[PDB]
Amino acid sequence: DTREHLLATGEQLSLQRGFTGMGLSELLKTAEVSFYHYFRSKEAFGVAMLERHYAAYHQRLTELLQSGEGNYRDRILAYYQQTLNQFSQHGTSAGYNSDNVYIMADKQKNGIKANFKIRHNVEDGSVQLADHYQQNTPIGDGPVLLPDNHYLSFQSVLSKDPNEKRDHMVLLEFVTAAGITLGSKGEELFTGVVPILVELDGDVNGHKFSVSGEGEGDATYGKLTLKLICTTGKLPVPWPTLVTTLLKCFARYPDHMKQHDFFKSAMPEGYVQERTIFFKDDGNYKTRAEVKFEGDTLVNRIELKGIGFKEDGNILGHKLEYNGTGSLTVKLSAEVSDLSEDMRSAMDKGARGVIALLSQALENGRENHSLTFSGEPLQQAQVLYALWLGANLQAKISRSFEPLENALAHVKNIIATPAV
Repeated sequence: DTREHLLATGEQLSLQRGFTGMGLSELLKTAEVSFYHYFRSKEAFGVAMLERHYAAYHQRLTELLQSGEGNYRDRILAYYQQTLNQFSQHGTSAGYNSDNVYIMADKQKNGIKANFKIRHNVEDGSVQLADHYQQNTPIGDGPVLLPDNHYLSFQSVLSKDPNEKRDHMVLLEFVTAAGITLGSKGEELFTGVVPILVELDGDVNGHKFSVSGEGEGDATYGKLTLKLICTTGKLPVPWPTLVTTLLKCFARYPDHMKQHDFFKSAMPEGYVQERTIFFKDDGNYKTRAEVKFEGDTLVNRIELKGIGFKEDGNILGHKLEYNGTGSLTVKLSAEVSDLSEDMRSAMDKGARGVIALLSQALENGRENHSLTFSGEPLQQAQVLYALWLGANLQAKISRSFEPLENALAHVKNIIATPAV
């Protein structure tokens, strides 16, 4: 559909450029399409793009708050929870959901396999797809837990050390297993905070490079903190393309799922993690990593080979955004100022449809004893919206999980489970 394609394109463009900065020629270029054929003006296009965006988000909020997992309180917490991820985002869902990687047993190999799509943002507004095909196999001979089908929820943010001169990446991940409704000796090595060492030897199209990182992971909270330095000069590829290559052992497996943690069970001997990553319309990475304990440190030692890249493509030409975009509602909330009145009204109605959804959830949860809170639904809905808006925004400025963690902790406190 031509009209949908333009609106979809213009949303991504605004997600990155903003609306007032999105030019019409740049929109038809990236969309490969004219224009007044389908829209009266850029202003009318913007109203339509806004109404389309909020219609999809109201529907996403509706099925979460009225039909999601758990009770009304759990759904309200998830309304915050699904916004922590700032990596691999696109389209109507960008800034609204974590990235779920489906884990599956590979009994033939006594390990696990996965396949998933990573989406990088090209600075021109198009999206670089990266198809991951992954196999993991124990290094040791000891028995390993072979899991039933589940997934790992990945939430990541990339930042920079302001004192670091070298080409480098700061990477923070929150990773949680889920998908099963109702351990091992290796599990015991992860009860506390564990030093990490990462080493990558890379060769992409003949450009060699070495990446060396150090950090710590906290599996009880599914937390991973790394700072990775390119030790041979400029990284000849965009840092976002190495994120998945540069520790699923640090995932938080909830109590009822401990029998399905293959990654901790293979420890301390460890496991081999192999991938092919197919970059659409470009080349591919093949990676081989040993993840294992060396003394008290968890080591991820990696070799990487890339063949078939375009020297002027998105990867070798460094055309990839380093940061996530976040959501459009926050990106454009930021933009009211120069907007037309018809589009000022469009955000107003979009933000109010969200608040109304939060209010119904608070009211319904009261009535069915999912939750108690001091205040009334509509006013409390507005406080929750504002907190959600400020926290996401401040999570983007600081490139950190802290604001949403603190905000979510606040929400658990004020939207309480009723006394027994």
